[PDB]
Amino acid sequence: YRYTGKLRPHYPLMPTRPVPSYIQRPDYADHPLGMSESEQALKGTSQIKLLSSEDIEGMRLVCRLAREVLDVAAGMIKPGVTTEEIDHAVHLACIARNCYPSPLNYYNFPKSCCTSVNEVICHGIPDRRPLQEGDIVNVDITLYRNGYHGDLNETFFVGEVDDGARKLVQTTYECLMQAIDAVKPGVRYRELGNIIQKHAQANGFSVVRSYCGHGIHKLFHTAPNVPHYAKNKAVGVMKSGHVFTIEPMICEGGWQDETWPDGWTAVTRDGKRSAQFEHTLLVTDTGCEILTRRLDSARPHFMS
Ligand SMILES: Cc1nc(-c2ccc(Cl)cn2)nc(NC[C@H](NCCCCc2ccccc2)c2ccccc2)c1Cl
Ligand SMILES: [Co+2]
Ligand SMILES: [Co+2]
Ligand SMILES: [Co+2]
Ligand SMILES: [K+]
Repeated sequence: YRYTGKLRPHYPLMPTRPVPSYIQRPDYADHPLGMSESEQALKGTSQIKLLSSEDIEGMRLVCRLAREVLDVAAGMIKPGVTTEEIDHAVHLACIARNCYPSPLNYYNFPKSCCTSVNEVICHGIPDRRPLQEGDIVNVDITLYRNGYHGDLNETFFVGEVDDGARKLVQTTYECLMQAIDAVKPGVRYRELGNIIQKHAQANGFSVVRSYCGHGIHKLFHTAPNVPHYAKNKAVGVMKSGHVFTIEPMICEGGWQDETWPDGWTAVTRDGKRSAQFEHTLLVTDTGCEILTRRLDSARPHFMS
C-alpha cells in the first residue's frame, strides 16, 4: 500500500473495550461479523419510515445525549492527545449515559467513534497517534439508547491552524447549514447535493461522492440515501416525520477517495485535507428540527 499523504496508522490498537451488560445492545453488537439483521432485512429499499410520537421522543433523547458525548470529545482536542484517548473518553461518556456506542463492532469496526485527521475523509480508526498542532480532526459520534440511534460529527482545530484549514472547515460547516436550511416537507432529497456542491465549488473545493447522508432511527443506516453532490439521482421527497442525516465531506483538492488496507479509513487520493459536519434532522411542518444541535451555545466548537 502507497499512502496518499503523510498520515499513517499507529498500532497496536488497545484491546477492544467492553460495554457493561446492563446497557442495551443493537442486534449487530453480538453478531460475529457485526452484521445488522434488521438493516439487511430492509436492504435495497427506498421506502422511508414515518416516525410515531414515541419514535420522535426516543430520537430526541438519544440525539441530545449524542451531542453531550461529542462535547466531551471536543474538550479534549489538544496537541499530544491521541485519538485512542478521545475514543476511551467517548466510550465511557456513552456508558455513563446508559448508551451503547453505535460504531462499536458495527461490521466489526474496532472502536467507539470515528476520528478523521487531515486527509482522512471519514471512518478513521482511533489509534496511538498524538494530535499535532496545525491538524484538523473530525470526531463522528453515534449513540444507541432504548432502540434508537443518534448521530453527529464536527471537525476541530488542533491548536492554531493555517488559513486553508480555517477556510475549508468554515465552508464545510456553511455547506451543512445551507442544506439544513432547505429541509422542509415536499423538498426532494436530491436537491441538498445541488446546494452543498454549489457552495463548495464557489470556494475552490470538491465534494466527496462515495459516502452519503442516511436515514437513522431504529436502524443506524437506512433509507433515505442522501448524496452531497450535484445532479445526483436520490430517491425521495421530504416529509414531516422523516429522520435523516446530512453529513457533507468536502475536500481541498479533488473529490476522489480510496480506502486504507484496514478496510475502514477513507482518504483523499491526492492526500489533501478533508472536513465534515453532521446533524441528524427531523422533518416538521415549518421545516426541520435539528435533533443534534448544541442547546447552550450558538456555534460549533471550531468557532468558539
Ligand atoms: C455514512 C455511512 N456510514 C457508515 C458507517 C459504518 C460503520 C462505521 Cl464505524 C461508520 N460509518 N455506513 C454507511 N452505510 C452502510 C450501509 N448499510 C446499510 C444497510 C444495508 C444492508 C446491507 C445488505 C447487503 C449488503 C450490504 C449492506 C451500506 C452498505 C452497502 C452499500 C451502501 C451502504 C453509511 Cl451511508
Ligand atoms: Co459513517
Ligand atoms: Co456520523
Ligand atoms: Co451519519
Ligand atoms: K479530515
